[PDB]
Formats: sequence, structure tokens, C-alpha cells
Amino acid sequence: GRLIYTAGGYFQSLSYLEAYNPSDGTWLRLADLQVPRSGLAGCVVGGLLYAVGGRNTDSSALDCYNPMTNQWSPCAPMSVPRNRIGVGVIDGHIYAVGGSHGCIHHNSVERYEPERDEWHLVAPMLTRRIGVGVAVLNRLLYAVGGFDGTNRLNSAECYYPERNEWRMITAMNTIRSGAGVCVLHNCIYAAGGYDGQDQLNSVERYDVETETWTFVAPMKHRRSALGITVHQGRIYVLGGYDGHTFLDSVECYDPDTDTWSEVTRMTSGRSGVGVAVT
Ligand SMILES: COc1ccc(S(=O)(=O)N(CC(N)=O)c2ccc(N(CC(N)=O)S(=O)(=O)c3ccc(NC(=O)CCN4CCC5(CCOC5)CC4)cc3)c3ccccc23)cc1
Repeated sequence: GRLIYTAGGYFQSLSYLEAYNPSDGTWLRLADLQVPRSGLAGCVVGGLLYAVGGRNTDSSALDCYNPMTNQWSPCAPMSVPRNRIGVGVIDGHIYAVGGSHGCIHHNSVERYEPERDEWHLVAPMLTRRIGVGVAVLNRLLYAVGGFDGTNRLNSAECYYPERNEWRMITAMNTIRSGAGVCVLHNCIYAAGGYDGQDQLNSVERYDVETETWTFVAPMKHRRSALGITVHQGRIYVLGGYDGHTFLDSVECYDPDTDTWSEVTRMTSGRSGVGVAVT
């Protein structure tokens, strides 16, 4: 019985930590973040949930939530504040990628070792990316889309840990900042985001076997700054801003039928959440 955890968000920055159970449709309210945050990222390592970066105002904080105790614990902060951050996990380490600090649009990347509570800088990305989506497939880390400070991006790049090097991959078919990015079945999905003119409902995926991006069925709601995760073989998108409204909608993508459906609503509409499953 794994749960979808949503941490933080915006409607000011929010402290909520809530867990959705897709099997019975219930939402459970859990211990608040010590410091409210939007534009943060969530991830899980060793069954512990981590909330990373965001804006409280730009945040360098890392905090760890233990589902077994229902408690948060502070961790070592990052080298720099990272609002609009993306995060990925490889080999039990958290990678914090991109984000912004005031006028700084980061290309820097750093890695956290939970066992010794230590961050270390690694190679910076080829492109500065705030509002970047991050996913990990076969122990490679992908940074997708974002905004470089001048141009909104359809480009994507891949980090090779054994070599501490970034390489551009095929660009998406759509410019997206603030997209939800995840991995399902050897494919990197990019859902929603902002193309510089509108929030998006389109969804595309990158097949590592073909090196090509292909559109799948669109979401019912346009959304940027959405939470996203995979649970029991399906993609879930949580909240976001549609250009007008802070959404409470949670949609769920079934890949076998290429269909989206509305499965629940968050307890209050919000954007800029961090999401993980454990
Ligand atoms: C004022 O309203 C909001 C919206 C979001 C949040 S927030 O909490 O989520 N947040 C705060 C933080 N700094 O922490 C983040 C902010 C930005 C983020 N993007 C920037 C990035 N990726 O670089 S974005 O998503 O691409 C984005 C980009 C542009 C907008 N412009 C508008 O909508 C203006 C409205 N106009 C109305 C008319 C239309 C035209 C057609 O119909 C709609 C177009 C749009 C919005 C989002 C966040 C990304 C990830 C995570 C968080 C992001 C708070 C308040």
C-alpha cells in the first residue's frame, strides 16, 4: 500500500503534507513542513521522503520526512538556494538540478549522500534551467525543458554519473518550462508546462530505444507547475496553475489505453508542489 505524497505548494507558499491512497481514494493529512515552500521538489530514498529547495525567499533547504514516525528532520542545506528546482535519485543519492536564486538561473548541479548528510557539486548542465523537469532512467539523469533566463526551452540533456558529464539529447517537440517529468516503461514523459504563450495540456514522451519524442493523449486541464509521479503503472498529475486557476484536479494516465481520467481532487487547489511515492 504505497501512497502518493504531496508536499508544499502555492496558493503564499504552503506547509501541507498530504498522502493520497489510490486504492481507496482517501487523503491523509500528515505533519506540516517546518518551513512552507512552493517550487520545491520531492523524492524518496530508502523509504524516506525528501523536500528540496523552493521558495518560502529562495530556499537551499533539504528536509526529510519519515512516514513511520510522521516527523520531519532538517538536513544539510545545498550550496545555493534553488527555487523552481528539479531532483532525481541515482544510486541512493539525491541530485539537485538547476533552479533559480534571484537573478541567477542555475546550470549547477549537486549531489546529496544521506548516509553522511553531505552535498557535493558535480558537473553543471550544458544549459541553465529553472523550472526544469528531471527524471532518471537506467541510472542516467535527464534534465528536460525549463527557462534559461532569456529563452524558454524545448531542449533536454542527460547526465552520465560514471563520467560526470552532460550530453544534449533530442529536443522535445514543444517548449516547456514548469512541466511534469517522470519515467514509465523505458520512456521519459513531459506533461504540461508553459510554452511562453500558454499553459499546456499536451504530453510527449522520449523512447530511449528510438531517441524520439512522440505525443500521447493530452491532459484534460492545461497546467504548469504541476506535481507528477508514477504509481502502480500509471502517471498521476497533481494540481498546477492553468493560467487562471490554481487547480485541485488530479488526473491519471493509463498507458495501455492511452487515456487520462480524473481520479480525485486535492483538498485545496495549489501549484508548485513536490511529489513522491513510497
Ligand atoms: C501568479 O501565479 C502563480 C503561478 C505559479 C506559482 S508557483 O507556486 O507554482 N511558482 C512560485 C515559486 N517561484 O515558487 C512557480 C511560478 C512559475 C513557474 N514557472 C516558470 C518556470 N518554469 O521557469 S511556469 O510554471 O512555467 C509559469 C510560467 C508563466 C506563468 N505566467 C502566467 O500564468 C500568467 C497568466 N497568463 C494568463 C493568460 C494566459 C494566456 C493564455 O491562458 C493563460 C497565459 C498566462 C505561470 C507559470 C514555476 C515552475 C515550477 C514550479 C513553480 C513555479 C505561483 C503563482
